[PDB]
Amino acid sequence: PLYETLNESSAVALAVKLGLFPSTLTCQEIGDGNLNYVFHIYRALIIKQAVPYAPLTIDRARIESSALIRQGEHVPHLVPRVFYSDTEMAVTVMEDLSHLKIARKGLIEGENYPHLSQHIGEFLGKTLFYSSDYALEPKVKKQLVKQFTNPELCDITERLVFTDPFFDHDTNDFEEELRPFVEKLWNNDSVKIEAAKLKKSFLTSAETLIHGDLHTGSIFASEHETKVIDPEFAFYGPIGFDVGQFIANLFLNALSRDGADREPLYEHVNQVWETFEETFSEAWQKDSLDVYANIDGYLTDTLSHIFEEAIGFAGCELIRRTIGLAHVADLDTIVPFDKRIGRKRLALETGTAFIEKRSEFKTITDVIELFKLLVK
Amino acid sequence: KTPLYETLNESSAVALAVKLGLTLTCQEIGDGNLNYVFHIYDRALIIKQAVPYWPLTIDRARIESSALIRQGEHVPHLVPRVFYSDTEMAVTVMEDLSHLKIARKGLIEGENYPHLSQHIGEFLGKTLFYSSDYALEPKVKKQLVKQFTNPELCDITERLVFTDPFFDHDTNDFEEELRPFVEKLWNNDSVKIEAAKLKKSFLTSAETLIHGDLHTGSIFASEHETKVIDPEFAFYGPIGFDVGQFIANLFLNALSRDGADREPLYEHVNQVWETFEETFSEAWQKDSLDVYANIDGYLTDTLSHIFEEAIGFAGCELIRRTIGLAHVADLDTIVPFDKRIGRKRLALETGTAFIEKRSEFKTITDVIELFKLLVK
Ligand SMILES: Nc1ncnc2c1ncn2[C@@H]1O[C@H](COP(=O)(O)OP(=O)(O)O)[C@@H](O)[C@H]1O
Ligand SMILES: Nc1ncnc2c1ncn2[C@@H]1O[C@H](COP(=O)(O)OP(=O)(O)O)[C@@H](O)[C@H]1O
Ligand SMILES: [Ho]
Ligand SMILES: [Ho]
Ligand SMILES: [Ho]
Ligand SMILES: [Ho]
Repeated sequence: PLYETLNESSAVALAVKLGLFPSTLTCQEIGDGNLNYVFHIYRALIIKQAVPYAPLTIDRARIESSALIRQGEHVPHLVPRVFYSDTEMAVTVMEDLSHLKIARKGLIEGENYPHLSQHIGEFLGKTLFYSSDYALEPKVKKQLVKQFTNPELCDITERLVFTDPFFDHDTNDFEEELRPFVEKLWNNDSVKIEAAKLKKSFLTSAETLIHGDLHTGSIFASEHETKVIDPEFAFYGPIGFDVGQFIANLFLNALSRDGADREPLYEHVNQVWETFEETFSEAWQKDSLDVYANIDGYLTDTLSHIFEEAIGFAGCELIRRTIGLAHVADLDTIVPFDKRIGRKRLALETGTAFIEKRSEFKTITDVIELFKLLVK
Repeated sequence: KTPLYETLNESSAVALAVKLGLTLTCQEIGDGNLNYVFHIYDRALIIKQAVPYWPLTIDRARIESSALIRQGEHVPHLVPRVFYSDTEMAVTVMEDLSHLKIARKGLIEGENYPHLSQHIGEFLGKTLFYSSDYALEPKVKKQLVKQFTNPELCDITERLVFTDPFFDHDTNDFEEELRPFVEKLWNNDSVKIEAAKLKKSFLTSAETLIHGDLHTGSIFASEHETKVIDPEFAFYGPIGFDVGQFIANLFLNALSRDGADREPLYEHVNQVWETFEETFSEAWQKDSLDVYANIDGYLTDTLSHIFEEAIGFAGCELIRRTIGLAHVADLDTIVPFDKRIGRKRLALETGTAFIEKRSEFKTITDVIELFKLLVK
C-alpha cells in the first residue's frame, strides 16, 4: 500500500526528491486541524498531507489539489500555486503563505483588510462562473461533476449546516442560556421547511464547482493580498453557497464587534456582493457558450436566483456556527458571558430572518439594513 | 484482451438465447436504426442490442439495462423483466410484450386505454421517489448519479427539447405555413428566458433517476396492462421532467382528435397527475429518510415545485414535437393539410402558455381548462 504518513524528515526528503530544493532545510509541522498535517519547509514550501485517523477518507487530498489547480486557472493571484500533487500519498505541495494571516484571526484582532471583499468577490465570480454550464460544454461539465463528487465532505455539510442545528440533535453545542431561543427555532415549522429546501438545493443543484467551506478561517489576508485555501469540501453544488457562507462569516465578525467598529464589515458584505455580481456578469458577457445568454433579462433573473439562495445559505451558516458542533472564534470569544449570549441570540434571529425573508430582499443593501435593525 | 463487441444477427441472437439456457424462430423487429430488437419464439424472448453505426456510443445499453432493473425493483408489473444483460455486447435480454400495442399507435387508432394514467401515475410516483435523496442515503444516491451520468443522450434532449425549437436552428423541421407563428416564438424574449431556466434545471437538478424520454411511443398498452420501455435517456435529472413529457404527449393526442373524442385524454391528464401525487405522497410518508419529511407543508411545497416544472417541461415538449427535428405521428398524420397546420399552431400556442404561466396554475384542472379554451 503506497500511502505512508509523513514526518518532518520525510517531508524534507520528498521536497528534495521533487527538485524543489538543492538541498540545508528546516521543517516544522504547523497544521491546526486533526485530519491533515501541514509541513513548512524553509525560499520556502508547504506540504499538506491528509491523515486517515488510524474518520475521513484521504481522497479529499485529490479533490483539494484538483480544486486548487482549477481555481488557479482563472484566479492564480488569489490561490496558492501548486507545485506537485499525489493522490496515493494524499499530498499537495504548494506555495508558502506564512507572510499572511488567516482572515478570521486578523479580523478579531481588529484588522480591516480594505481589499478583502474586492478580492473575494473576484474569486467568487470567476471560480463560480468558469466551472458552470454557462462556461463549459455540457459533456465536459458532466465529467467534472463525476471527478469532484465528494460524498463524505458533503455529508458533513448536509448534517452540520442544513440539518442538526434545526432539531434537538446530539452534535449541537450551545449554552443553556440560549435554550429558550434555540427551542423557538426548533418549533418554527415555516423556517424549517425553508431550511429543508435550501438543503435540497445543496443535495441536488450541480451548478458549478464550489469551494464548499469558504469562511474567514479558510482565507489568508494582509493589507494588500488575499488567498483562498483548503478547498477540501469542493464539489458541484449551488452557485449561491460559497457567496452565502462568506457573507455570513462577515456578519459573524460584525456581531463580535461594537458600534462603529462594525462598519468595515458591513462595507465588506456590500462590496463582495457588488464585486461578485460585476465579475460574474463580465465573465457571462465575454465567455458564455449559451445561446440564451444575451436575451435581455436572463442574466438579471439568474443573478436574482443566486442572490436569494446566497441569503438563505448565509442564514443557515449564521445559525449553524452559533449552536451547532462547529463554532466560530468571533462569537465564542466575546466577553462578558452575558454579552456573548446576547450576540449569539442575535446570530440566531438574523439567520432565521435571512432564511425566511431571502426572496423579499431586492439588493444587498436591504440585507445589510435589515441586519443592522435587528442587531441595534 | 481483444474488443468483445460484435453486431448480432437472427442466428447469433438465437445462439445467445440458448447459451443463456432460456426449435426457435427469430425476426428483427426494431423501428429505429440505433438498436436491433430480436424477437425469439418457441414462450418468447426479446434481445435488444445497441448499434454503433446521430452517432451514439453503445454505452446507452448499460444505462438502459440498469435503468430497467432499477425500475423493476419498485414497479416490476410496469416494466419488462430483464433476464440477462451485458455491457460489452451492449445487449439486454428481456420479457416479450408483443401481445401489447405501443400506446401512441393505439391512441391514434382510437383506443382509450382506461387504466393508462392510473398505471403511468404509479410508475412516475414510485420510480421518481425511490431514487431521490428523499428515499436514499445521500452517499448512495451520489454514486447512482455517477453510474447514470448520460452525456450523449442528455445532449440530444438539451438540444432538441430545450434549445433548437426556440431559435432558427438547422435541426428544426416545420411547414412554411407555420413560419409566422414560429417566428413569433423566436421573437418572444420572456418565454425564451423561461425555456432557458427550464433547461438550466435539466442541466443541473440531479433530484432523481428519471426515464428521460417517457412519451406514448415509449409505452406498451392494452385494455388491462401498461409497460414502460426504452429508458435509454435515463440519468439523474428533475423530478417533473418525466411527468411533463408524458402529459404533453397526452395533450398532443388530444390535439389530433376532435370534439368529444378528446375527453378520455383530458381525463388521462387529470388522473396521471392525481395518481402521481397520491403515489409520491404515500411513498414520502412511508419511506422518507429525511428528518424534515413530516413537517406540515413541506410535502405540499415540494409537490408544488414538481407541478410547476412538469407544466413547463410539458410546454417545451408540445413545442419541440411540433417544429423540431423529432415529430409525433399524432400531429403529422392529421388530415387535411390545413387542419394539420391549425392544430400545429395550437400545439405551439398551448406549449408557450404552459411555459409562461406554469407557476400560476394551482391544480391540474387549471391546466386542462386553459388548454381546452385555447384549442376551442
Ligand atoms: N500554504 C500555506 N502557507 C502557510 N501556512 C499554511 C498554508 N496552508 C496551510 N497553512 C497553515 O496550516 C493551517 C491549517 O491549514 P488547512 O489547509 O486549513 O488544514 P486543515 O484542512 O486541516 O484545516 C492554516 O491555518 C495555516 O496556518
Ligand atoms: N420487450 C419487448 N417486447 C415486444 N416488443 C418489443 C419489446 N421491446 C421493443 N419492442 C419492439 O421494438 C420496437 C423498438 O423498441 P425500442 O426499445 O423502442 O428501441 P429503439 O430504442 O430503437 O426505439 C418497439 O416499438 C416495439 O415494437
Ligand atoms: Ho482549515
Ligand atoms: Ho480542511
Ligand atoms: Ho423507442
Ligand atoms: Ho431508444
